[PDB]
Amino acid sequence: SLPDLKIEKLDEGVYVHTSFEEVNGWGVVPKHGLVVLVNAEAYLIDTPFTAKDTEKLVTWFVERGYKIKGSISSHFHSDSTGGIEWLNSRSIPTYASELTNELLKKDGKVQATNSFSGVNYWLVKNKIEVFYPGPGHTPDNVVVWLPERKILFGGCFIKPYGLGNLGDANIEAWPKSAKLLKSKYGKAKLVVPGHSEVGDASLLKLTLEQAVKGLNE
Ligand SMILES: [Zn+2]
Ligand SMILES: [Zn+2]
Repeated sequence: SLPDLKIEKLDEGVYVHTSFEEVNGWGVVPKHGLVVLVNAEAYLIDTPFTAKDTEKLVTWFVERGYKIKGSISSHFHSDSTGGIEWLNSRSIPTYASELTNELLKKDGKVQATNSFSGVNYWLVKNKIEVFYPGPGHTPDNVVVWLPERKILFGGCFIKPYGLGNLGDANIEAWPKSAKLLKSKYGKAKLVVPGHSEVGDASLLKLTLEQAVKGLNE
């Protein structure tokens, strides 16, 4: 019996959703995503692990007068993509990078309906920016920038306390990717990691340090 899905307002037009998975390796793991409001429309930044929690998340927003316009998954792991099957089945548009969709296809997983490539991709012009810093936590990890609030969703790329599971990681590339990310979004007010507490721009520096330290060893 996992903890309940949580939805908490972070800032004007921005909510953090927290869902939980059981893992023999630590135990129960929280995963943070966002919901971003754009004029009575809602965008999912990462899905919960499960169809059920994705449905609970959509319904919470639909019952408050928001149309779910889309989801974007920051990387191929189930903690960002677990909801894509359900969203596709409800004809809610799903987004992931060409790299993410290729990794989903390789692993026998259902793909996002819409894909993008390049360093920069606007999901919503001037409101929701996707940035590819390069390989790190996974080959495909992207971040999501909300320029109006200076909020960065770093997702599972942001690892200020330790790099965690290296199974899909590029330890050689991560320091370069993290250097690029810190340069691009050094002015971030809020950085939202995948698996630890919301913080300021310092999580970018801490991530860089862990990536450097991880490569050295
Ligand atoms: Zn991951
Ligand atoms: Zn993760």
